[PDB]
Amino acid sequence: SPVRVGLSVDASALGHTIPPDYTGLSYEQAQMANPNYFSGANTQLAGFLRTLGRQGVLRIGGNTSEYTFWNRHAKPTAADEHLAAGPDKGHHAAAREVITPEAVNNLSEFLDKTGWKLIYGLNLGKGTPENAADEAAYVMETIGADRLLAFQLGNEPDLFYRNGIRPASYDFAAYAGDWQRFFTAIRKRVPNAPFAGPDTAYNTKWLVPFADKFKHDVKFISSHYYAEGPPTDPSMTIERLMKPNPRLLGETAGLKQVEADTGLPFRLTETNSCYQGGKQGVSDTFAAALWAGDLMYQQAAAGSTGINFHGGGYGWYTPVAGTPEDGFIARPEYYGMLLFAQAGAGQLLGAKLTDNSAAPLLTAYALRGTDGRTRIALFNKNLDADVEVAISGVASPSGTVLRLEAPRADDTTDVTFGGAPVGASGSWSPLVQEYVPGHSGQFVLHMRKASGALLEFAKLAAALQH
Repeated sequence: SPVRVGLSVDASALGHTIPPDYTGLSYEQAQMANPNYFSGANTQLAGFLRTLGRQGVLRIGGNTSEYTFWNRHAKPTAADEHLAAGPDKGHHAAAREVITPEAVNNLSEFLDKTGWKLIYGLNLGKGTPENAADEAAYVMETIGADRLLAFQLGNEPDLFYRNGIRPASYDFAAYAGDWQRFFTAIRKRVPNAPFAGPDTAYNTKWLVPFADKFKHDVKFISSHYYAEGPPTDPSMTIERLMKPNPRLLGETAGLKQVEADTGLPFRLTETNSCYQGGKQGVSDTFAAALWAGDLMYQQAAAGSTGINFHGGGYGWYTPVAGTPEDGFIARPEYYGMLLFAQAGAGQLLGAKLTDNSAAPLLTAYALRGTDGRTRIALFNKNLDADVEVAISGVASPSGTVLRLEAPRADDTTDVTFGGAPVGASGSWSPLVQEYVPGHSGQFVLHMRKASGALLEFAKLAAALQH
């Protein structure tokens, strides 16, 4: 028998607005060594991004951003034509890579084909301020002010003290000194250069001090989140992934604090399920779709203005896997992002769950879409409990449900949304879409254990609309 829970939607309780560019992906800067990857000719990957959102943000950074060196005078053949750069595993220094001018030109084409904007890492870890200024100049010229959202000066500088990038004495004050030096050099050469930071791994104590010190220098504040790690740890499981943890609560409190105290927006610029490259049997499973879709909404409800899921290559947690030579595919996590994409932009509404102590990992989010239709995204992250959700406060003659499903929570394949897999180049259309009748604003939705659902409700009295 299902656990019977109540979901009370309150259209009068307006929450945060979900902007059109909320969604996003993050990749290693090392990928810029291969001009064929972010390229106008990479129609497959561009298609996968367009399906994730008409608007969205591509963030380039990560550990390899300290090991990539822009060279305006590179031979064009300094490029690695085959490289599909997977997430850096953070055990040792990454291989040094050159970024060539054509890689930046090709990145511009890719942004034009996808319609996405760019967050671009600069090498504060090991590069010179002069070269950062030159790199920034080329990127601004080539990408353009319209599509360049922000430069970030270093990746996860809160870990420099332990990963060899800086001495063990490095702290916020030292980083602030580094940041000012690079900022000044860049702005001299590029007076309209936009910035975000601190792009920290975890240390929320850096957020408000960064925002306070550099308030007039930045567009938004950024930090990272990984739910689990290290991947070799047997405590890091699918069941754990379905639950909140102190790191998440700290990041959530951190983003709320920086927004309240400074008025600057926050973006989660690098996130995924398990750090140091992800975990086989967790990150590459259907559970990751539930995790990712839920995280997108939870962060938005808290005030986050966007997200960037890290990935690349065939990494265990990558949303899209593949190469320009062999083709690209949607991994299970992609389907959670797809649910969000299909729901679309709009404004969150109050949605409170009750009678849910026996199904505590069920989450639900209500949205008034830009088109005026109510949507509800539900994630039944309870691995062992089916639920029956009594939904109130939605006035609509009827709703349709698209299901996010796999036959087992640990499946690495067999994932469908709306009864269909995603195909080549991000192709997707729903093939199974069940009708839910309502009365007096009330609906009853069953969900099997370890599943998700997107409900879309019809307008009132609109059967004859054009």
